[PDB]
Amino acid sequence: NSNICEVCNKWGRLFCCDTCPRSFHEHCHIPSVEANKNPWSCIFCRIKTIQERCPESQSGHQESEVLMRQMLPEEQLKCEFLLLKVYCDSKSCFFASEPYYNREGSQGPQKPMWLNKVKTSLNEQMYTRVEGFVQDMRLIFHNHKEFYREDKFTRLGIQVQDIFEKNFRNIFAIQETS
Ligand SMILES: [Zn+2]
Ligand SMILES: [Zn+2]
Ligand SMILES: [Zn+2]
Repeated sequence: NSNICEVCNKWGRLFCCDTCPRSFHEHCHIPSVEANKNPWSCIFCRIKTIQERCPESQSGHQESEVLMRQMLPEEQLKCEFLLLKVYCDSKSCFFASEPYYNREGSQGPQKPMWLNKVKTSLNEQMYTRVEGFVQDMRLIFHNHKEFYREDKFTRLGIQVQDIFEKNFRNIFAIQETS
Protein backbone atom coordinates (compact mmCIF):
# COMPACT_ATOMS: atom_id res chain seq x y z
CA ASN A 1 0.00 0.00 0.00
CA SER A 2 0.89 3.66 -0.48
CA ASN A 3 2.69 5.46 2.42
CA ILE A 4 0.82 8.76 1.98
CA CYS A 5 -2.89 9.64 2.14
CA GLU A 6 -4.51 9.55 -1.28
CA VAL A 7 -6.44 12.76 -0.55
CA CYS A 8 -3.96 15.14 1.16
CA ASN A 9 -0.70 13.45 0.15
CA LYS A 10 0.66 13.51 3.76
CA TRP A 11 1.92 10.68 5.98
CA GLY A 12 0.44 10.10 9.43
CA ARG A 13 -2.02 7.54 10.88
CA LEU A 14 -3.24 5.84 7.68
CA PHE A 15 -5.83 3.10 7.02
CA CYS A 16 -5.00 0.90 4.05
CA CYS A 17 -7.46 -0.41 1.47
CA ASP A 18 -7.58 -4.21 1.18
CA THR A 19 -8.49 -4.24 -2.50
CA CYS A 20 -6.18 -1.60 -3.91
CA PRO A 21 -2.95 0.10 -2.79
CA ARG A 22 -4.49 3.44 -1.62
CA SER A 23 -4.33 4.64 1.93
CA PHE A 24 -6.28 7.29 3.93
CA HIS A 25 -6.29 9.34 7.00
CA GLU A 26 -9.46 8.62 8.97
CA HIS A 27 -11.31 11.88 8.18
CA CYS A 28 -9.81 12.36 4.69
CA HIS A 29 -11.72 9.31 3.42
CA ILE A 30 -15.42 9.96 2.82
CA PRO A 31 -17.32 8.51 4.55
CA SER A 32 -14.82 8.47 7.55
CA VAL A 33 -12.88 5.19 7.69
CA GLU A 34 -15.12 2.58 9.28
CA ALA A 35 -14.24 1.22 12.84
CA ASN A 36 -14.10 -2.48 12.08
CA LYS A 37 -14.57 -4.33 8.72
CA ASN A 38 -11.75 -6.71 7.67
CA PRO A 39 -11.43 -6.61 4.77
CA TRP A 40 -12.05 -2.90 4.12
CA SER A 41 -12.50 -1.45 0.66
CA CYS A 42 -12.12 2.32 0.03
CA ILE A 43 -14.52 4.51 -1.91
CA PHE A 44 -12.50 4.17 -5.08
CA CYS A 45 -13.00 0.34 -4.95
CA ARG A 46 -16.69 0.66 -4.02
CA ILE A 47 -17.30 2.92 -7.04
CA LYS A 48 -15.48 0.54 -9.35
CA THR A 49 -17.72 -2.30 -8.09
CA ILE A 50 -20.91 -0.37 -9.00
CA GLN A 51 -19.60 0.09 -12.55
CA GLU A 52 -18.58 -3.56 -12.91
CA ARG A 53 -21.91 -4.81 -11.60
CA CYS A 54 -23.80 -2.59 -14.13
CA PRO A 55 -21.62 -1.81 -17.17
CA GLU A 56 -24.56 0.02 -18.77
CA SER A 57 -24.29 2.62 -15.95
CA GLN A 58 -21.38 4.14 -17.97
CA SER A 59 -23.49 4.94 -21.03
CA GLY A 60 -24.13 8.64 -21.39
CA HIS A 61 -26.70 10.46 -19.32
CA GLN A 62 -28.43 13.87 -19.43
CA GLU A 63 -27.47 16.10 -16.45
CA SER A 64 -31.16 16.99 -15.92
CA GLU A 65 -31.99 13.33 -15.31
CA VAL A 66 -28.98 12.76 -12.98
CA LEU A 67 -29.92 15.76 -10.81
CA MET A 68 -33.51 14.51 -10.21
CA ARG A 69 -32.31 11.19 -8.90
CA GLN A 70 -33.16 10.36 -5.33
CA MET A 71 -30.27 9.95 -2.94
CA LEU A 72 -30.48 6.13 -2.65
CA PRO A 73 -27.26 4.32 -1.42
CA GLU A 74 -25.53 4.31 -4.79
CA GLU A 75 -26.13 8.03 -5.50
CA GLN A 76 -25.15 8.85 -1.92
CA LEU A 77 -21.85 7.09 -2.59
CA LYS A 78 -21.25 8.76 -5.90
CA CYS A 79 -21.74 12.19 -4.29
CA GLU A 80 -19.37 11.21 -1.44
CA PHE A 81 -16.77 10.26 -4.03
CA LEU A 82 -17.27 13.46 -6.08
CA LEU A 83 -16.78 15.45 -2.84
CA LEU A 84 -13.67 13.44 -2.12
CA LYS A 85 -12.30 14.21 -5.58
CA VAL A 86 -12.52 17.93 -4.86
CA TYR A 87 -10.73 17.50 -1.52
CA CYS A 88 -7.96 15.67 -3.41
CA ASP A 89 -6.95 18.98 -5.06
CA SER A 90 -4.75 21.10 -2.74
CA LYS A 91 -6.65 24.22 -3.76
CA SER A 92 -9.70 22.86 -1.92
CA CYS A 93 -8.13 24.32 1.25
CA PHE A 94 -9.56 27.70 0.27
CA PHE A 95 -13.12 26.32 0.23
CA ALA A 96 -13.00 23.80 3.14
CA SER A 97 -13.90 25.87 6.16
CA GLU A 98 -16.46 28.58 6.83
CA PRO A 99 -15.52 31.77 5.03
CA TYR A 100 -15.97 35.40 6.08
CA TYR A 101 -16.42 38.52 4.00
CA ASN A 102 -14.97 41.96 4.64
CA ARG A 103 -13.57 43.52 1.52
CA GLU A 104 -13.83 47.09 0.33
CA GLY A 105 -16.31 47.32 -2.47
CA SER A 106 -17.86 43.84 -2.02
CA GLN A 107 -20.77 42.44 -0.08
CA GLY A 108 -20.71 38.81 1.25
CA PRO A 109 -23.05 36.21 -0.33
CA GLN A 110 -26.60 35.75 0.89
CA LYS A 111 -25.96 32.01 1.40
CA PRO A 112 -22.43 31.08 2.31
CA MET A 113 -21.37 27.53 1.61
CA TRP A 114 -18.20 25.56 2.17
CA LEU A 115 -16.94 21.97 1.62
CA ASN A 116 -17.06 20.93 5.30
CA LYS A 117 -20.65 22.02 5.46
CA VAL A 118 -21.46 19.83 2.41
CA LYS A 119 -19.50 16.99 4.06
CA THR A 120 -21.69 17.26 7.20
CA SER A 121 -24.87 17.57 5.18
CA LEU A 122 -24.02 14.32 3.31
CA ASN A 123 -23.10 12.63 6.55
CA GLU A 124 -26.42 13.61 8.15
CA GLN A 125 -28.40 12.51 4.98
CA MET A 126 -29.82 16.02 4.46
CA TYR A 127 -29.96 15.79 0.67
CA THR A 128 -32.94 13.91 -0.83
CA ARG A 129 -31.79 14.28 -4.45
CA VAL A 130 -28.49 14.68 -6.34
CA GLU A 131 -29.63 18.19 -7.23
CA GLY A 132 -29.32 19.35 -3.55
CA PHE A 133 -25.70 18.30 -3.35
CA VAL A 134 -24.76 19.65 -6.76
CA GLN A 135 -26.45 23.06 -6.12
CA ASP A 136 -24.50 23.53 -2.85
CA MET A 137 -21.20 22.53 -4.50
CA ARG A 138 -21.74 24.96 -7.39
CA LEU A 139 -22.79 27.66 -4.94
CA ILE A 140 -19.35 27.50 -3.25
CA PHE A 141 -17.67 28.57 -6.46
CA HIS A 142 -20.31 31.00 -7.61
CA ASN A 143 -20.19 32.87 -4.25
CA HIS A 144 -16.41 33.09 -4.59
CA LYS A 145 -16.53 34.51 -8.15
CA GLU A 146 -19.10 37.06 -7.21
CA PHE A 147 -17.22 38.27 -4.07
CA TYR A 148 -13.72 38.53 -5.46
CA ARG A 149 -14.83 40.35 -8.61
CA GLU A 150 -11.77 41.40 -10.58
CA ASP A 151 -9.18 40.25 -8.07
CA LYS A 152 -7.12 37.55 -9.63
CA PHE A 153 -8.04 35.42 -6.60
CA THR A 154 -11.31 34.67 -8.42
CA ARG A 155 -9.33 32.22 -10.51
CA LEU A 156 -9.12 29.75 -7.59
CA GLY A 157 -12.92 29.42 -7.81
CA ILE A 158 -12.69 28.73 -11.56
CA GLN A 159 -9.97 26.18 -11.03
CA VAL A 160 -11.62 24.20 -8.33
CA GLN A 161 -15.03 24.38 -10.07
CA ASP A 162 -13.38 22.79 -13.17
CA ILE A 163 -12.19 19.88 -10.98
CA PHE A 164 -15.64 19.47 -9.63
CA GLU A 165 -17.34 19.62 -13.04
CA LYS A 166 -14.96 17.17 -14.78
CA ASN A 167 -15.34 14.69 -11.94
CA PHE A 168 -19.16 15.14 -11.99
CA ARG A 169 -19.22 14.28 -15.72
CA ASN A 170 -17.01 11.24 -15.12
CA ILE A 171 -18.68 9.85 -11.99
CA PHE A 172 -22.24 10.25 -13.15
CA ALA A 173 -21.36 9.37 -16.80
CA ILE A 174 -22.81 12.51 -18.37
CA GLN A 175 -23.17 12.23 -22.18
CA GLU A 176 -20.11 13.75 -23.83
CA THR A 177 -20.77 16.86 -25.97
CA SER A 178 -18.90 19.58 -27.94
ZN1 LIG B 1 -5.20 12.82 4.41
ZN1 LIG C 1 -9.34 0.70 -2.71
ZN1 LIG D 1 -26.58 -5.80 -15.63
